[PDB]
This record gives sequence, structure tokens and C-alpha cells, in this order.
Amino acid sequence: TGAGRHSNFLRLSDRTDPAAVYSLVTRTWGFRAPNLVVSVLGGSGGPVLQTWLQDLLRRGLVRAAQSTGAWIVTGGLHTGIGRHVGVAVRDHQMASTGGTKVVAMGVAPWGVVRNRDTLINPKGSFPARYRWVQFPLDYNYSAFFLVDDLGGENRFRLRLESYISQQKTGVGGTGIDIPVLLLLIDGDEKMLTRIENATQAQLPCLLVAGSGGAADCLAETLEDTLGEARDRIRRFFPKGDLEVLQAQVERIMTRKELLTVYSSEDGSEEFETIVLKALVKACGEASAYLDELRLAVAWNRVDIAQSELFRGDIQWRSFHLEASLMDALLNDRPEFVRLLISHGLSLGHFLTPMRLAQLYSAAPSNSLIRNLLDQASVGHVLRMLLGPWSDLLLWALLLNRAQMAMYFWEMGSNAVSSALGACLLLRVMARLEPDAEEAARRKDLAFKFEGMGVDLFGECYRSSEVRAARLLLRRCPLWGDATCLQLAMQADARAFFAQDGVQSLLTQKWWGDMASTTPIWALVLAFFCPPLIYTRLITFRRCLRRWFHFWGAPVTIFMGNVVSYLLFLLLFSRVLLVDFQPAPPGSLELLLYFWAFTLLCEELRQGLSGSGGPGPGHASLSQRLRLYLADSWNQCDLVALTCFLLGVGCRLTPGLYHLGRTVLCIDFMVFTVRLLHIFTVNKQLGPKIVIVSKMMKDVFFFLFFLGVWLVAYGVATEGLLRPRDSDFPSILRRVFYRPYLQIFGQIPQEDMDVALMEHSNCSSEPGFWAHPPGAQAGTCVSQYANWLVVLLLVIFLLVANILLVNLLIAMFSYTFGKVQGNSDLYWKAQRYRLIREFHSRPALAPPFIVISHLRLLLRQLCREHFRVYLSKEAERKLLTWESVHKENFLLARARDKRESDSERLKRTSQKVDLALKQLGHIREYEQRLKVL
Amino acid sequence: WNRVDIAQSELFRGDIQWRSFHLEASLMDALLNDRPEFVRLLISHGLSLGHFLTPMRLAQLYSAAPSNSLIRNLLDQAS
Amino acid sequence: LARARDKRESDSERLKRTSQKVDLALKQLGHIREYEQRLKVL
Ligand SMILES: CC(C)CCC[C@@H](C)[C@H]1CC[C@H]2[C@@H]3CC=C4C[C@@H](OC(=O)CCC(=O)O)CC[C@]4(C)[C@H]3CC[C@]12C
Ligand SMILES: CC(C)CCC[C@@H](C)[C@H]1CC[C@H]2[C@@H]3CC=C4C[C@@H](OC(=O)CCC(=O)O)CC[C@]4(C)[C@H]3CC[C@]12C
Ligand SMILES: CC(C)CCC[C@@H](C)[C@H]1CC[C@H]2[C@@H]3CC=C4C[C@@H](OC(=O)CCC(=O)O)CC[C@]4(C)[C@H]3CC[C@]12C
Ligand SMILES: [Ca+2]
Repeated sequence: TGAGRHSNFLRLSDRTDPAAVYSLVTRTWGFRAPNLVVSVLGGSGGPVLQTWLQDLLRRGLVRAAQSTGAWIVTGGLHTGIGRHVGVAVRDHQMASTGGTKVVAMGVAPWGVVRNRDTLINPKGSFPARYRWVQFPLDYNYSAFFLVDDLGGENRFRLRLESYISQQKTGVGGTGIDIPVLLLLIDGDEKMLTRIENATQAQLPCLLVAGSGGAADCLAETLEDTLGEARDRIRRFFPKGDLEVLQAQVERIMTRKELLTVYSSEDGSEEFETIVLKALVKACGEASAYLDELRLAVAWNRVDIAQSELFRGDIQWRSFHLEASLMDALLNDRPEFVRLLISHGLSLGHFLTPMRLAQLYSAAPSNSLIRNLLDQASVGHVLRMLLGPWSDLLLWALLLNRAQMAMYFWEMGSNAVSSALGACLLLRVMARLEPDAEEAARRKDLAFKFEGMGVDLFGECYRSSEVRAARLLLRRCPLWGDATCLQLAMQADARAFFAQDGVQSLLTQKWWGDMASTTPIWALVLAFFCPPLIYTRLITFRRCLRRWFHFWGAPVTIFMGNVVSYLLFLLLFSRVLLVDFQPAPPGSLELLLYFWAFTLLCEELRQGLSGSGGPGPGHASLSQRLRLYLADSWNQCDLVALTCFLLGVGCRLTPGLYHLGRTVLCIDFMVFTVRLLHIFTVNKQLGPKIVIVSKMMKDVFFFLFFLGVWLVAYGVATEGLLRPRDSDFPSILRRVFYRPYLQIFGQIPQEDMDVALMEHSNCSSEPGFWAHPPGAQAGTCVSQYANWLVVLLLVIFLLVANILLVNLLIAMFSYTFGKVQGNSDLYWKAQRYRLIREFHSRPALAPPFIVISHLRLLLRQLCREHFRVYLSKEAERKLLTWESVHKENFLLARARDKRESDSERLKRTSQKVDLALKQLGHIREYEQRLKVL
Repeated sequence: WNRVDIAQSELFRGDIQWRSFHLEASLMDALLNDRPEFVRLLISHGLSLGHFLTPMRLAQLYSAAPSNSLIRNLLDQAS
Repeated sequence: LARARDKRESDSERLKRTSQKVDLALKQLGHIREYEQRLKVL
């Protein structure tokens, strides 16, 4: 047989398998591994059970099913106890309309189901529907383990539930042995010898008081602890052979402790703790200590785990909490983790490296991590990670455990650097991830650390701008002496650079030891008077270091690079305009050639001295030059320097002289546009230089729409008035160039409109002609339909000069509104990349840079990493100050979360739920009075 | 009666022994009379829908279209 | 089921479910009021 009806049944024999049944439950058509199993035994006489036993199953047992997984093992027939359990499952899945569709295996015998369609003998794969001492099968159970031997299936289930109890619970097969328990609603003679075997296989029976035949016969005995038992057994059994029915009860009562009585009218909401109560008496000192709190973790029920630890003779020792946090970590369950750390663990006796290797061993097999470990058994993390909070925070980032990493960040030191560090990993490790489904969660949890790093630093910056400046430039001993700005660069942390604390910190790094509120004109006055450096103007924070704080600062290296480049373009122009005769190169032209060699020697310094890509110190030039020729400026810097080289090579050869001048005039154009890339570091200009490249998508639409209209206008005008000087350079000029200039107010009416030109007899061709006075207007044009050419100009100036130009302004004004936020956000992050690009550059500019290249190359024959230095005791005062402001920040967000309106409505509704749970006790006062 | 709270507690509780035809004609009046919230309840407790959608009952379902509709006449136009 | 959870955990549907549980409280605490009659007979 196979599945059918969408339940998954099969027929088997008694002797078959403990394991190949349960593997065929869990692997094939897998529901889950349970967190317990409540096997229910004891039939009625045929009619309906009592109302409170029905309510014990309604919202006492199946409530504990949907809360804890917890598949129920029953008969399956619609007349035994499986009817009444089947009533409860069918009730509860419509009672709570959300639900989780509780699972219940109805282990039945094959020779009882009367409407057997004999499911499809090839392989048992049918979806075959059932037609609804010959009892049927339900439609309410998720399975039906039909047994082809009501006696045969009993030795199977006790063989089954013993195997279930041997199976461990937890991801990776480690954790607790699963809890199995028999639930004994009242039965018969056979029900007493049923649960004797359960004690022999060590099953914690859970008989219910006030039930009847088999339960209350045993319930009166378990309260009869330290000749009367002759009488009381006969009270529930009018049937004979009382003697072994006496004698087997003491065989049960040899155990006496793998057995508890569900007290009548004392549970039904406490049932989930009474179930919990029976297991501890069962484990209480051999069976793999169940510890009562490790169990509540495995059930994934938080409210049990608090009240167990907050109350109930609170004497929790070390190892009681130690293995409890393992299953809180191995199974995902982050809310249990915060509870245990709130009651405090060691974390120096907890993070022993076996347990970390244990923690990484429970990674899922088909991950991008387990194989990534086995591949290794960002890429340096693989060479660093192998199988008190930082290693634990590292773990939860690696396995994409979101709320675990959000918590482990909160319990450790180094809040800002590990928030930037978490953003660094999850952007790197998403690129190292094959599939893009989980990379959406990997990138979302990177934004959540981007939120907390920006939020916590903005608190620390408004606290003390000086002491939070030291937060970035601290020598972080992680990552081989990393810096938090360097951490934010490699993370591509655009939101972290965008905040006003980091941006005001960048100006202070920009004006390095020169008091960044200094004016600009005083820097100009001190650049062109180095005597004026030591004066009443620019303030700073040995007169030789005072010299080097000025000329080593990135604004003066910038202004050195700007002054020396405006003088390059002034030398370039004075060569190009007045010193460029076909003679061999003179004084200033050779000075220009050396100047642009240094420009090229300064171009290879960025090339062989150059994370969202490779790591620092790649040392193979197929990455360093590939990342060089990827900057859009270098591409401009090399096009400039290569056609300077073309313009000089063509100049020096005698034939190609005018082509060498022509290439150098376009070469001035490209060196001057590189003036834009230099001033994008400016706060006033820079965010607007980055805008004007976002405008190119609208220029290209305009240039498309105009060019189509310029072909349309230009050929139709050149076709209507037919010039007689129709050379292809002049035809392609009156078609394109002359209409293009009409957009800019150069409208040659005298060349297109015949009524404005005289000399109307200028061609022997038939028709009437007229002479336009323009030089490239044709010798004579036609005057056939020159009403149209004049009309067709009017349509041109309307479309081009009014429709196209003013719609381009609407397109610029729109996309300036969109990209203003995002390109300023992009410029903020780009800014620090340009601050330290001048800080690492030598202090001497382009023409005099050869001094600082004959100093660097003489360094090799004799053989910017920004980090402020401070003492370790002043360094730990920083992290102590900053871990206070993390705690003052997490507790501030926790109060704002609790005092939110969405969480008062949660806490009000749960207190009305607490009212009705306790006012329902008051209702049962009527029964308390009716007995009175 | 168009009262939902009765229909849940009748079906969730009270000696729950509902058979086939007890649910079959119940969903008809849940469909013929508009009442969609009763429909979700019965499908939540499960119907056949292969023994429920017999083509007499679909023709029964279309027969309860309102007379002055743009559908009943549109059927009668197509009839 | 994801939209059904977001509908139930909405604030507009907690206020519906809170008010109906206070309505359930008063319907059941009104039973407790008629305890005075149950005591006055006693
Ligand atoms: C081709 C010509 C312009 C030859 C250059 C003549 C130079 C001797 C002098 C005349 C005035 C100088 C300028 C005076 C004002 C400054 C502002 C200065 O801006 C900054 O460095 C700080 C702004 C920031 O924070 O980014 C750049 C250099 C600059 C343009 C100087 C560049 C070189 C200039 C043009
Ligand atoms: C059909 C005819 C007109 C030939 C087409 C020529 C244009 C497509 C090209 C040639 C020169 C280009 C310009 C050369 C200088 C630049 C500066 C550039 O700004 C930057 O480079 C800033 C650097 C950065 O943001 O990364 C923006 C485009 C722009 C105006 C270009 C706009 C498009 C131009 C006109
Ligand atoms: C901006 C978008 C909408 C397209 C506009 C393209 C024109 C403005 C460009 C492309 C073709 C170019 C022309 C190709 C042919 C000539 C004729 C030429 O006149 C000569 O005979 C001198 C030497 C020669 O090229 O033969 C002068 C340059 C000119 C106007 C070129 C400069 C401007 C033109 C018309
Ligand atoms: Ca460059």
C-alpha cells in the first residue's frame, strides 16, 4: 500500500522495523521530528466520553500539540479513543483558525478497516480516496500505520515508541532523547497489561484521574503508597481472573515513578506543565539528564522556560544551564538565548572550543557554509575559521542567524566596529554565496547592522565629538590592525559615511592638524606665503613638525595638486598657443614633456600602489592594474596621457606635424576636463560634479530626439531648396550643422528664404532659382515651394527650440529631484576614498614629484593607513565609555519599544487574555457552589 | 439565519458527528444565499468538492442568479 | 498564511480582538454579579 485520501498510510507487519518506519516518517513524506509524542490509549464502551475529558482533549491536549509539535499516536478507527481524539483535532483546527495543522498518527491494524480499497499494489503511490467488528479509518489523522498481523498492533507500537524514545532531538542528532508518554484514558483488562510493557520499556504513563476502568483502578493505587486492593479492583472490573489483575498492578508499581496521575480538575491549562512534571520524575538519575529546562527549549515554548527558571525552587547549577544554551543555539531559538544570558552564563567556561566546533557542526548540509568549510577543510576568514561574544557573534553571521547575531552584537564589546564588521562580512559573504534566495536575507541583515552602527555612532558623536572621533581611528586589533573608517570603506557602508558625525570627522581628517574650521582664503594666503604659516592665521591643534603638519595635510596636498595642475594647463596652453612652431621643441615645450612624464610617473604610483572585490595587498598585478583601469578617472587620466604621447610622437616626426598639433589641442581638452575630477573632493562643488553625469541619460534622449528631427528637418529643407553646390561635405552641413545652429539663434533667413534674397536668375535648369548670399548655402537654391521651407523652419524652431529644449529642462528638473538624495549619499561615501587618496600622495606636486620619486627609488636601493596612537589604558577608557553608551542606547530603544502603541496593544490583549484565563476560574465557582 | 457564531459552535462542539449530506446541503444555502463567511467554515472542515460539484448543483447555483441582472438575461440570450 | 498573520497581528484587529474579549469578560462577569442573588438566597 501507499498514501491516499492528504494522509500517508501503509500496511506493514509486526516484526518489521523500529527504524525504517520512523525514517519513512521523517525522511520520506517528512512531517518533522517531534518534540514529544503523546500516545493515547483507552477506549470507551461505545458512547460519548464525559464533557471534561472531551475538554481535556479539546484544548488541553491538542493545545499542547500545536504548541510543541507533538504528534499523537492513537488507534485510527472512528469508534475507539481515536474517535474522541479525532473529535478534538477536528475541533481545534477550526477553533484556532490560524493553527499549525496538528499531526496525529493513527496506528491501526489492517484486519479491522472494512472499506479497504486495497491500495495500488504497484509500489503504493495512489492518491486513492477512501469510501467513508469492522471499524473504518478516520479522515482526521495525518497518517495511518496499518498493521497486518485488535491485538497485533500493540506489540508494534511499544516496539515503535521505544525506538522513538531512543531517537535524539535537535538539529544534528544531538540534544535530548525525545519524550514519549502514554496517555491513559480509561480502558479494560487489556489496557492494564498494555501499560505494564510500557514500564518495561520505560515509558512515563500519564493516567488521568476521574476517568474510569483502567485509569481510576490505577489512580487509586498510586495515591495508595506507603487486602483492600482486592476490593477496589473489583469496583472497576466485574470480569473475572482478579488474581493476576491484582498481581500485575504491583509489577507496574515496582516502577511506580515512570507513572504519574493527571489530577482531575487540577490541569487542562497546567497540562503542559504536568506533562513536563512526569518527565522529570521519569528522568529522575540515569537517562541522559533531561534537566527540565533543556526540555522546554526543545519544545520551543518560552513561557514554560521562564517560569521554570524564575520560579520553582530556583537552584539552577552550572551544567544545568550549560547544555541548555547549546540546544538554544543548535536549534535556532534566539529568544531562549536572551533568557539564559539574562540569568547569566560563564561565556569563558561556556565558549570552550569543542562547543564552538559543536556549534559549527550543526550547520545545514546543503548550505553555502558547510561545503565552504569542507572546501576550506573574506577568503582569509576560511583560513582563519576552523572547527566571549565576538566568536559567538561571528558564528551567527556565518550561518545567517539573524536574531542571534542581532543579540550577540548587543552583549559584546566593540559595538561600532562589529556593526561595521558585520556589514563587512555579509556583503562579502553574499558575493561568496552561490544562490541568491538566501542572499536576500544575507543583505537585509547587513542593513540591520548598518542601522545600528549609524544609530549608535550618532549617539556617541553627539555625546563627545572628540571621543567619538577616536572611535573610528582606533587601531582595531581585529583584521590585522584595521580602522573603523577602513572597515566602513571595505563594507561599502554608504549609510555610515552619510551621517553628519563621520562627515564632520572627514573634514578634520581633510584639514589634518590644521583646525578644520579654518577659512579657505587663509589657506590660499598661507600657500603663497609660507612665512604666513606661523602667524595669527590658521590655527593648529619644534618648528619642523609645524612645517610638516601644513604641507602634509590633505588640503594642502590637494591645493598643491591644484596649483601645479593649473600651471600645467597654463604651460600646456602657452606651448599650444604661442610656442608650437614646426621647429624642434624649445624651452617650455620640453618642460611640458617632462611635466607630463611626471604626470605619468604619478599615474603609475596609483597603478602599482592601489572590499567589494579583492583584499588589500593582492600583489598580483592582474587585480591591481585591473582595478586601476576601472576607475572612470584613470580612464580619463590615461586617455589624456596616451594622446599626449601620440601628440608628441606625431609632433617630433616631420611629416605629421599638423596632426600632432591637432591631437594636442584635443589633449588639452581632456586634461582640462580632469579639472572636474580634482574638484569633486570639494564640499561645495563636488556633490554637483557627481550630478552632471546622472544627467547624461537625458542629454542622450535629447540628442536622440533632436538628431532624428535634425535629419527630418535637414534633408527636407535641403531637398526642397535644391542647392547647386551639393557636395557631400556641404550637403551634410546644410542638413546637420546649419539646422543645429538654429537651436542657438543662428537662423540664416537670407540663405533659406528666397523672398530675402535677390538675383533670381542663377541656373539654366528649368524652374525658378535664387542666389543665397551665404558661402556654404549653395550657389543657387530653388524657389519652388519656399513657402514650405519657411513653414518647415517654423515647425523646426517649435519642436527643437521650444518643445525639445524646454522638455529637456523638465527632464533635468525631474531627475535632479530623484538623484539629489542618492548621489549626495554616494558622494559622502566617495569622499573618504578621496581624502586618503591625497593623504597617501606625496607632498610634492607633479613637476617637483621627481624629487619624491628619486627619494622613493633611492629608498629601495638602500634596503593612507590612518590610525591615531594612544595608550592602552586610555584606550580601554574609550571602550568602557562606549559600552556604557551601547547599554544606554539598547535600553532606550527597549523602552521606546515597550511604550509603543503596538506593544501596549499586545500587552493589553495578553492581560485581558490573562483576565479571562483567571475569570474562567471564577466561573467554575458556580460548580463550587452547586456542590455546596 | 446569517449568524456565524452559532454555526461554528455547532460544528466545533456539541457531539461532533457531522456526516456527508449534513454538510452538503448546508454549503448550498451558504452559496445560494450569498454568505461567504459560512463558506470558508465548511471548506475548513472539509467537503468533497468532487462529490459536491455535481453538475446539477452548478446549474442549481446558476439558477439563483437574480432575474434583473446582466447575467440571467445574458444566459437567456445565450439559451 | 503570511497575509493572514499580518492581518491578525495588525493593530486594528487586536483592537477588535481585545474589545471582543472585554465583551467576553463582561458577559462572563455578569454571571458573577448574579452571585449576589445566589448568596441572597443563601
Ligand atoms: C591657469 C591659471 C588659473 C594659473 C594659476 C594661477 C595661480 C597662481 C593662482 C591664482 C589664484 C589661485 C587659486 C585661489 C583660490 C584656491 C582654492 C583652493 O580650494 C581648496 O583647496 C580648498 C577647498 C576644499 O576644501 O576642497 C584650490 C586652489 C585655488 C583655486 C587657487 C588655485 C591657483 C590659483 C588660481
Ligand atoms: C553628436 C555630436 C554632438 C558628438 C557627441 C559628443 C558628446 C556625446 C560628448 C563629447 C564630449 C562630452 C562631454 C565632455 C565633458 C563631460 C563631463 C562629465 O562630468 C564628469 O566627468 C564628472 C566625473 C564623474 O561624475 O564621474 C559629464 C559629461 C560631459 C559634460 C560630456 C557630455 C557629452 C559629450 C558632449
Ligand atoms: C548634435 C546631434 C543632434 C547631431 C548633430 C551632428 C552635426 C552637428 C555634426 C555631424 C556631421 C558633422 C560635419 C560633417 C561634414 C562638415 C563639412 C566641413 O566643411 C568642409 O568641407 C571642410 C573640410 C571637410 O570636412 O571636408 C566642415 C565640418 C562639417 C560641418 C562637420 C561638423 C558638424 C557636423 C555637421
Ligand atoms: Ca588617477
